Amino acid sequence: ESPKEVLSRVQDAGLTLTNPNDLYWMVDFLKEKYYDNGDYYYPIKTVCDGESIDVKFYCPFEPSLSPHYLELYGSRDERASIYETTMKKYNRINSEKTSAICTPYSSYGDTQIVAYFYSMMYYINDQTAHLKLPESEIESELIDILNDDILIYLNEFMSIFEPEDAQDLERIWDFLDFYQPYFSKVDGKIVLDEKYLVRTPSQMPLIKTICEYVSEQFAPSKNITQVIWEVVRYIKGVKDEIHIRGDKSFTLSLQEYDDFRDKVTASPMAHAVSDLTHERFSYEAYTNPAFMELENRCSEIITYFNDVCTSDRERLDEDPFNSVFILMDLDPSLNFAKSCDVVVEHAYNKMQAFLKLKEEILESASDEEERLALARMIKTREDSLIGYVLHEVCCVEDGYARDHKPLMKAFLEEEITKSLAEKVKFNPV
Ligand SMILES: CC(C)=CCC/C(C)=C/CSP(=O)(O)OP(=O)(O)O
Ligand SMILES: [Mg+2]
Ligand SMILES: [Mg+2]
Repeated sequence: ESPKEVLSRVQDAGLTLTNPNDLYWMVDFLKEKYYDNGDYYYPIKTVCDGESIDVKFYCPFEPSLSPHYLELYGSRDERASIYETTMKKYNRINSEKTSAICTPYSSYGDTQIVAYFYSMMYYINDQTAHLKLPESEIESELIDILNDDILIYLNEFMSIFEPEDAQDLERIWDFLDFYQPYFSKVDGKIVLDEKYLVRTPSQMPLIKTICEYVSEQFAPSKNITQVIWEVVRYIKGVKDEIHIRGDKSFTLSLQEYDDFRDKVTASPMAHAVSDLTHERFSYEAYTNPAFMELENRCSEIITYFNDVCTSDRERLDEDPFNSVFILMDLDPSLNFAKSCDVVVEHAYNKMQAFLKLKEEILESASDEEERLALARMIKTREDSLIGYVLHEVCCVEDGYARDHKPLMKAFLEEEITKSLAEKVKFNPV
């Protein structure tokens, strides 16, 4: 479309998330107004407990949106038929938007697989959220189902895993930890004792779709061990969350919250698959302690940004898993607005720590092939970081985000109207 057409639409109808074209113009506006002017502080305008939350997320990476977003959005009803879900829930998760904006330069199928991984986290997360309820309302049978489901999901990933190197089989086996007694090494594979295949989990079609894609696209030619490793890390992290939420006593320090979020943020699973889509790839990076720390900084930054944006909804849930609330519980002088400011500052320091690790990792590369592989893998994580910021910035239509931001709808409609008008005015120059 031409700037004049979209300007006419925006003046009449405003911005939406149901017309997928609008998101291309929103992302283009954000790059021209912020990144292109050397301003890497993106605005977040929301509320928490009636307090105005007006902050900026620092992220110095180039904004972009996948060219496949149009087709992904156009096929969302068929995608959603895979899931056990209402459309209301599917629309708020909006994995078409998440993947298109965090994975902007991949093929259609390599973008969709990231959508699937993020949706898996969201659906498992909302099943775990039953434990947020007061103890009076918790149903032990739903918790039994949840615990059984994640073991069966875990085995489905185990079932596509047949590493070429025996040390890689041992890497995963030793990493199973408290799940290890349920499995055995057969065939050169890890297999769940069939005694425990006692149900079909509600999202088994999703998990089978993921496993089939990784099996058919990457397992023939690539070492997929890190994908398996990150899924094991995630599933164990969910079990850790079940334990903490089931205990109804939340005593995590901020450092322990960080260590926990390192496991459950799910972006490391998306990165592991995206790493496999590039010829520049170093499997040895995943056991480099500095690279492992870089991945942890990335998960924590996304966590802290998410903590600010979801604070009001989680406050009403009485959910303690939020750095904003951890800081308030430690420091009685903080209200929600002041706590959000401290979290944003922590996210800035983590971003600087991420950039310091990046320079160290690239300097340590042994040869050109390894340097180019590491630079590509770090770029993939940077894509996720700016993508997540713009994801939260662009929550402009109620029902199509986890946390709708009516002040951002108003702010972006006002600012993009002026930017499009300036485009039309100077046309064709
Ligand atoms: C969508 C992407 C790319 C990453 C964000 C992942 C993330 C931080 C999710 C929050 S998990 P949690 O805080 O337990 O969930 P809610 O209470 O916010 O529903
Ligand atoms: Mg949250
Ligand atoms: Mg949380």
